[PDB]
Amino acid sequence: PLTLTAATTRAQELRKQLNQYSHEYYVKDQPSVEDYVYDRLYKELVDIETEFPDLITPDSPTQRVGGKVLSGFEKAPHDIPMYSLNDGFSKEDIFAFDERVRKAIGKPVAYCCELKIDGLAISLRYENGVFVRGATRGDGTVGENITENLRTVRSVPMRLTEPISVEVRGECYMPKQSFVALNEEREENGQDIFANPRNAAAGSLRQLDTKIVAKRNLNTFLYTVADFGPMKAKTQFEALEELSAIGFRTNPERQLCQSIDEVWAYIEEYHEKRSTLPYEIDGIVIKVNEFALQDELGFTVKAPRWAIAYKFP
Ligand SMILES: NC(=O)c1ccc[n+]([C@@H]2O[C@H](COP(=O)(O)O)[C@@H](O)[C@H]2O)c1
Repeated sequence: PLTLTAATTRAQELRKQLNQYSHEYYVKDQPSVEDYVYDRLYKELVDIETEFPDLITPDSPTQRVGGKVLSGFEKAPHDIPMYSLNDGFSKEDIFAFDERVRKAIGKPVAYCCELKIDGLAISLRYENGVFVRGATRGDGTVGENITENLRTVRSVPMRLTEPISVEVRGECYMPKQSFVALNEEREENGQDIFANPRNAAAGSLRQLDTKIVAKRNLNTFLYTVADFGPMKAKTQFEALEELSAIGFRTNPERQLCQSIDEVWAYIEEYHEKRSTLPYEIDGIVIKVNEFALQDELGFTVKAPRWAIAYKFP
């Protein structure tokens, strides 16, 4: 029979192979192998872990189903604050924002444009490549420690390929179809439906039973880090590419605009494409691309002066 010695080694092989397939399937939204290939290897791993429960590790794909049930969430401080964003609602506000930026910097500036995802803001801390803390934004300086729930979100890596220590921030949301499916299930069980995917994601992440959260099919998009110390990026667009390179799911609709006019074109392009996406967006976020310039602009008490969120009506 398969010995513990042989299983210990085989278990790691399976975790690596299965995690790579999951990265392709959930993070790149582009699987390489047919589902049956993954399922077969997954079953082999489950059999090994069942025979030797000591070989179960936090980065094993079998742990995505959750199991822990908490009494409540511990406070999760953000020593590096999670700021909000100033809002814009008209072409005027956007060009005015550009005027203020040029006034302060003294030259034209490039802008990294991204879609504003309507979900729950999250901060993911990794130490030596290992996922150690998942937290909600809360009030900006203190959120809720929802690490166990986030372990079930399939697109969240449990172990990065490189043992880097960083804290990434983004949005955890519920895709349109998943939101539709969930409300139908609630109607079937006589429960109150969620008013929108935003509330569905928030309500899901507030669940104390991780097994329930694991079935809610939440997804993620990461767009920044709390401390750029371990990162090599010097611009926001570079940061998005680097986040992708280290293993996080990033939104593919971002664009680097060299002028405010290009920025407005972007806003118009995605405004008309708004309902064609598998997820809901409440606008567009415009950020001064160069970190050196973001630094020069600084932050107000509530948000950075180097970014503005154009909110859809
Ligand atoms: N083809 C692939 O690489 C791949 C990777 C992860 C999950 N899946 C599929 O996703 C579904 C859920 O599986 P997991 O809950 O283990 O993520 C299954 O139907 C599975 O086959 C496919």
